[PDB]
Amino acid sequence: IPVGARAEVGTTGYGGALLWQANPYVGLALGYNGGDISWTDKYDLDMDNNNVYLNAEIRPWGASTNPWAQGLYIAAGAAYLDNDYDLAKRIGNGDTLSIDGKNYQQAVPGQEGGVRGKMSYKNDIAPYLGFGFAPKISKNWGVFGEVGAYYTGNPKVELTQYNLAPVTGNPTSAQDAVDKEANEIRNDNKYEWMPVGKVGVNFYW
Repeated sequence: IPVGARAEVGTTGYGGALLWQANPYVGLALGYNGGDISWTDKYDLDMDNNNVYLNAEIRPWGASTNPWAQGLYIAAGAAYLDNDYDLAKRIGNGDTLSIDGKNYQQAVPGQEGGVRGKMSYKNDIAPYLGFGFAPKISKNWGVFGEVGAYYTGNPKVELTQYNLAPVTGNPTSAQDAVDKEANEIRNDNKYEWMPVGKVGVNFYW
């Protein structure tokens, strides 16, 4: 029987979790994170998230009566993961945009130009490692922040561009810039981990 529950928002979506406490040092969080968010600004940013996680939570000082200490935890578990991240930059007449640190402008002044990229993480099980801070404000309420990563392997990447030419003094074409940036994300092994952050509120019945 669970000891409470939390609401949370972050980079893998929003939702919440049920929470058990076997003892002051060891607890469990079974949660759902989802959503389909868009921020349209020039820039369009999308997230489609649908995931379920189960983590053990180790509070090394879980019995402390100093809340800063008892607040601290390590999180280890696994999750079913499905997350898409989209970014689209579009430029109109006279505008500029950048790829992989380099700048581009319209290739022909008629039509808009742009870049559209997608990254997808789909894993039936991906192990998780995280570090959180979750101090109790009282018995009933707390707030928390958590940071960590899933071991997913490199994600799928689409990276395309429309109607783009380098600005003068940039030797690299739009195509090479997107090919290089995509490949880094597919092959480079720092990208075998999906980093994550979230924050939220804990309630304890």
